[PDB]
Amino acid sequence: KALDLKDITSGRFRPENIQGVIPMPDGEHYTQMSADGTQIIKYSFRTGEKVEVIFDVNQARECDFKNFDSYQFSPDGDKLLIATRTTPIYRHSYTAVHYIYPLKRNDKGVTTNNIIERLSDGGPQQVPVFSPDGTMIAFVRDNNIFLVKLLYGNSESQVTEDGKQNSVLNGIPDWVYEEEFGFNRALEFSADNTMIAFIRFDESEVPSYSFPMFAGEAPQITPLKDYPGEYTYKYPKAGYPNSKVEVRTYDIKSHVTRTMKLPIDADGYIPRIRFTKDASKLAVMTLNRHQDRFDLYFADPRSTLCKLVLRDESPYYIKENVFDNIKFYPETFSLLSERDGFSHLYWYSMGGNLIKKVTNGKYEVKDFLGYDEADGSFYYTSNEESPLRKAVYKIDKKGKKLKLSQREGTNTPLFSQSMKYYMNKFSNLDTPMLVTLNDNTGKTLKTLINNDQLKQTLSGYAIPQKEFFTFQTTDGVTLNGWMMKPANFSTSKKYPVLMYQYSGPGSQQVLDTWGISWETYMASLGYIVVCVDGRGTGGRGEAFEKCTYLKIGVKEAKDQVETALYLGKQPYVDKDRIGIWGWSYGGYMTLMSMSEGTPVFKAGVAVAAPTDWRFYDTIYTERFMRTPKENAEGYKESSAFTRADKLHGNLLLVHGMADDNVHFQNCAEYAEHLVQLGKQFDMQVYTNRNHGIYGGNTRQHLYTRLTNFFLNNL
Amino acid sequence: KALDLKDITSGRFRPENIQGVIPMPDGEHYTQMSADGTQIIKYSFRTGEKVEVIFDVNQARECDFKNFDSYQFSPDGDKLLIATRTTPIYRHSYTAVHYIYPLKRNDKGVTTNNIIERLSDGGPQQVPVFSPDGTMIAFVRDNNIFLVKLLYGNSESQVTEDGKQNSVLNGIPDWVYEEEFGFNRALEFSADNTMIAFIRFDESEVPSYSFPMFAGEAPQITPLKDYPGEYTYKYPKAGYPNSKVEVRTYDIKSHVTRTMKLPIDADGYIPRIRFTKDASKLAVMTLNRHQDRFDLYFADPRSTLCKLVLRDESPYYIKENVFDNIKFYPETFSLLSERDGFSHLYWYSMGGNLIKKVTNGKYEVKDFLGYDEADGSFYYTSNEESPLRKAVYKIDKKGKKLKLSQREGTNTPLFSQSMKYYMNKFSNLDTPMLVTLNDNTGKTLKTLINNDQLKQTLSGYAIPQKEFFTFQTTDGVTLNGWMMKPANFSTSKKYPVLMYQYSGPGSQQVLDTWGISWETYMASLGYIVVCVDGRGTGGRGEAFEKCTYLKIGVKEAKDQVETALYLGKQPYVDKDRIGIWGWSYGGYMTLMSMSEGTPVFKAGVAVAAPTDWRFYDTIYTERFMRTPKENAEGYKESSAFTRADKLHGNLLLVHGMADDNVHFQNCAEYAEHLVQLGKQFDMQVYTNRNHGIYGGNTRQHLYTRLTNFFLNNL
Ligand SMILES: COc1cc2c(cc1OC)[C@@H](Cc1ccc(Oc3cc(C[C@@H]4c5cc(OC)c(OC)cc5CCN4C)ccc3OC)cc1)N(C)CC2
Ligand SMILES: COc1cc2c(cc1OC)[C@@H](Cc1ccc(Oc3cc(C[C@@H]4c5cc(OC)c(OC)cc5CCN4C)ccc3OC)cc1)N(C)CC2
Repeated sequence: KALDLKDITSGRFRPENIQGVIPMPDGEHYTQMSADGTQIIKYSFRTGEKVEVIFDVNQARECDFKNFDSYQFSPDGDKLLIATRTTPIYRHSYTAVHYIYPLKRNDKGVTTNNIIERLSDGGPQQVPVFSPDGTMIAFVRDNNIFLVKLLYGNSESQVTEDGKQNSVLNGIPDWVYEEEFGFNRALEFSADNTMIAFIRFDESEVPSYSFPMFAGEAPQITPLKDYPGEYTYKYPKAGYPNSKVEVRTYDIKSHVTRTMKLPIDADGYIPRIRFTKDASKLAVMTLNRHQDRFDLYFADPRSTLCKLVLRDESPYYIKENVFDNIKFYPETFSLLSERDGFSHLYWYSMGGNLIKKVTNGKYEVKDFLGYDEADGSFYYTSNEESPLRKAVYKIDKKGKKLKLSQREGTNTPLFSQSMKYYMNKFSNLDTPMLVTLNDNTGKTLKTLINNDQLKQTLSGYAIPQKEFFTFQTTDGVTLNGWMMKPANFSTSKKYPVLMYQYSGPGSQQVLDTWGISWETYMASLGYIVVCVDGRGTGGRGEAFEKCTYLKIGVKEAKDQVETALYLGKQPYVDKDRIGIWGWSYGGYMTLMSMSEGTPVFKAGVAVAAPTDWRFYDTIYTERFMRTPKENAEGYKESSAFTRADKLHGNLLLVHGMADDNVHFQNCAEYAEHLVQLGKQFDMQVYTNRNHGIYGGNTRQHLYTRLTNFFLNNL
Repeated sequence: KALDLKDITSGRFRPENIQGVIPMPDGEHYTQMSADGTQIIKYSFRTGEKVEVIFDVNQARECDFKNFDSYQFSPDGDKLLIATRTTPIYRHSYTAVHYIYPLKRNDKGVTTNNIIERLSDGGPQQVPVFSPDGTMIAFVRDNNIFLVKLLYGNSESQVTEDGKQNSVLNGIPDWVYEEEFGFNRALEFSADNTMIAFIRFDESEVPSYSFPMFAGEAPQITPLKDYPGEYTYKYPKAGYPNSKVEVRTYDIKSHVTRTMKLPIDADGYIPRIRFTKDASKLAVMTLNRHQDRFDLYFADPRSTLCKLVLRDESPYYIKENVFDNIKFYPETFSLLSERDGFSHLYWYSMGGNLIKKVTNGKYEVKDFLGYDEADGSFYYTSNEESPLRKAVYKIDKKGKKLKLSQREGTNTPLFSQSMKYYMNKFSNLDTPMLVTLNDNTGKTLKTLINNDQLKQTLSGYAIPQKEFFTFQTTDGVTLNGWMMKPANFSTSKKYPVLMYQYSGPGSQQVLDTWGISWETYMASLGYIVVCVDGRGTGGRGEAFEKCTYLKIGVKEAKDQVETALYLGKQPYVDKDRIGIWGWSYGGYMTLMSMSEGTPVFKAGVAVAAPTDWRFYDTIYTERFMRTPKENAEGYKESSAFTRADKLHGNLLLVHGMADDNVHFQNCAEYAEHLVQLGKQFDMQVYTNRNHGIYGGNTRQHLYTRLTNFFLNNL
């Protein structure tokens, strides 16, 4: 009956789901890895049937490993690139040891008895990518680009020789690009398999940041058992210099390198490079440093000449979302733009002239899934039904629209190569996970996972239920939230409240989807738990989110206080016992709200909080606030330091000391400012821990601390 | 009527005392620094009379400063060396700008209108030392020795060339020597003013250690306002290499440098050098790495030859207190030795023959004050009366012993240049501070200070009273301690208990001397506060102190546990409500006691605490434990890590992150192990703070947190 935190932090209630699902190039099958990690099995999109195991560790020849982590197909589906020994660097980048496995069928009718081959004789590799004809793979190692010709007995050549750690990176983004522009690779083949193009990052003039490493446990870093070590990398703080970037091309046949004559600002960005279906046109997406002039260029890989193709200006800032929704077809490309105050899908010609605006209306397109070149149709995801919901929609050449999703809540799709079939994951507040196959009309072909077992297990526990709600601020805005009530609820009783939030620009934590979390536990202990996404939050247009431009956190704090006051109006809430917490931007938000000047909170917890935006990185910070030189007062009014003396309530700072995102510096400096103000607070710092704050019993330790802190300060 | 914590932390109740009393060469007078530090004034030992003002900032000529911090008289009495702009480095080293003030009476007959002179036209100087005749001064700057000839224009010469930071130190100890042998100088003139001797420390192959520095506040480290920086220094953890040391002599007339041919162990120590009354005998004191063999060598500054004069072997270790109690007379020198199980005074010929053991008994001689060569009288200090007490004693040429100290308590003496008079600073639990002037025989000639108006101020508040007691552990050992009860105590009521302790090898906290501390405030808040010195502590002989050898902490934790059980038996104590606290070893002893096994402590605070001796430095740690390799089992049995699973009570860890003595690494690693064990606990980390944890509001902040933790955990 009773909910145990250990089961939660353990992931005991984690819904079953298929992992490692990769669409085959055929358009009719998908593959998934086995639970063991010993096999890649090919299943069918139309029926869900298993077809055969295409790869097996205990069946290959020359296969030394016995587990692999991930894999991709060659464009035509006869080779596999299988990744082993995957080792994280940052959130998106990793090294791995890759093997090429051919899928030819042998004299017994199977594909599983073939000879594995190594991608490279040297050390582990990064971001390997097939050429369009499947005959070549480029990867990056030690900040240099290497090319393997598979038609030449995997002949390896070195395409770049300038890379150095903390100086020059070839093909892979630096730290801040990788995190805030969302990518791990800037390395492309041309349509005709004759050129390679890549971004080159001179980061040598970027500041260096370092933090201590100890031995710690889980993992224990044994060489540091007596004397500590450190981590050193380039990380540009707000207003400081970013990497100098250039786009270069390598003529495979002639071994020649060229530098595209790209007329961008000295301090500009080059978030992506993507080769088009034109082998003589390479798309280069550029931003100005204000990040509000998206300039898409087409560059000629030989002439080095670049022609401006499109510009999307915003009165605020372009968002990273947009770049990867730009898919290139033989005659056209796609684009996601908020130019009309909402995220919508524009269809453009390869000459730069608009063709069609495919969507419109007061709602947000979230993803562009693809364009079916057979029936003229567009497939995308959207929140048209509710901001809290996501569904899958089709629009045909004639402009008729059809909602493919069959249930209401959150729908996440994965289409086949041909776009004939797709695999849907559905969830909502009551449905943990419904995985199905579906056709292009959305008709259900088969239910793959339905999670009977989890529900039955849950049916024996007293789980508090979330219900959405809405309320109106004092100046007239309607905000969405959810409330979880303890299981013997009674509006004659008076309850404490824990508010959770994130509140970061463009984010949403109030969604019609399913989770049991630490907040579920708190409610099972007798706490009303609320969450309200306020101003600056996503899903409701550019206006709702970008009201915070140049002065962030202020309006978010005012709406968190608004939520506290609305709840204090309810007869069943005890206004002297509201607490607030959050993580990342949310920890910042706990700070801002608790020191907003209106003394409505009794306790709060700030986990890995930025405290003054001059400590955080260029791309994210500047997108919203500009440089400190240009926006001094905004920095002043957006800083937790400025309003610290008005802090009211008891605080718990929680930070990991090996946080390479929000630096521990934030916590150190803010804590010292609170010590000089004379404010009493509490601390919990975790050794060798990152932004995630995980490792062994770390998370159970952490959530037990939060539970104790709020039980004691109420 | 109510004691305030701000008055404790701001030193409102500090007893009045005298500064800078330096006996003059006359044998009849002393000099002291004026209250405001603008005047150096002469006084008579016999009458207490102000005789004249030697120096006055307001009267001196061409004097740019308005304040000074210290002064050193010339051996002849001709000149004064004034120290201004005193800037600490570590705990005993510092740089200051020094001035030579001539002391010649004018036409008016006064010595207060002469032109002050700079010692060096260059930069700040360290440990400046006079030559016996007073015509020369040696000092250190930038790790190099400099000589100034006063007879010849105050001319400066450079004795040494190879000083490099973090590599070669000349005349000054490296970090660990300064801290654990307790000295700041290794730089001396021969008796005939012809030679300089010094220790040359080569610390190049000593491990570097480093920790982050932020901007902080009070002081704010301004260049670190965006990017942190670091502090780096040499620091060998236990069993790592120490400095390569060697003695050197510089010929003042011929500029020749020689190195003494000294048969010391490759891993041995030279804790001190000292010139004797014979100009051709330099005494070098040497230890082995086990610090259990003390070897006194006499060395020829010109032949480089070295003759072993003395060998003192201890079964445990030699204590530091011997080194500075070796005083050289024309035919004899002094020595303190624990050979007899107690610290006693031995009188040796300058040929190495023992002449006599001057003291005997079951008591310890703490300091050797001197020898009156006129009447063959010895003067020293001792706890003969009680381990809690300290008194001045005389022993004449026939062996008659006479306690000089009139009152019982703690008596601290300062003698005249002739041993014919001495100033006495007396205190005990009921007496804040008596400063008197006394004679050879011990009579009180005058009472300079009685600290009456402090007794006045205090009467107005309810100050809890300390009182001593003893108790017997379950194995017959009797322990000394004090108990402080709240000014409204009733045997009818049950009270909660706060135990303070330090417990480090050789130390005493239960002493008959006066203080108002944080513990006094807790007592005024309703706590019975107890301090108990347990096994391992000083005052009672080598057997009782050094029973902990090779396995530290275990028996000290046992006796704190016994203290808790004994208090729990008392009819007026709530045994479910007892707490423990400490700083340094004291914090380590908080740790060890709270995880001893017998779960008696409800709460506890550990400030700046060590947690595994493999983290701590070479000299201190190896003195009691030897190296981690030789004593692995002892290191494992003494680790706070090894017993961490048995930790009981709520614990607060408090550390300064810039702690250069107990590295914050101790805190990080111990906290991590407690996380992986699932032990909840609290943290308070102080930014940019060292072992003493101070600056701006810091202390007022720290002690408030400690108050609340104990109020909240009872
Ligand atoms: C919803 O809040 C967040 C939203 C957003 C962000 C971070 C957030 O909060 C850290 C960041 C992106 C970002 C995401 C994760 C990040 O570092 C980690 C954080 C956690 C904490 C783990 C978690 C994990 C996530 O996925 C990896 C996540 O995705 C948005 C959110 C959260 C939060 C809760 N949970 C406690 C675990 C592992 C991590 O790296 C291995 C560092 C940065 N951008 C601003 C995008 C929107
Ligand atoms: C009984 O305790 C101690 C004894 C002993 C030690 C340290 C102790 O306790 C930190 C160390 C010597 C030592 C002394 C001080 C040190 O760092 C500082 C600590 C404090 C804290 C200030 C304090 C100050 C002292 O003198 C300076 C002191 O001497 C007995 C004890 C204490 C206590 C706390 N009080 C709150 C203030 C300033 C400091 O450096 C400028 C670092 C090391 N050696 C092993 C000798 C015996």
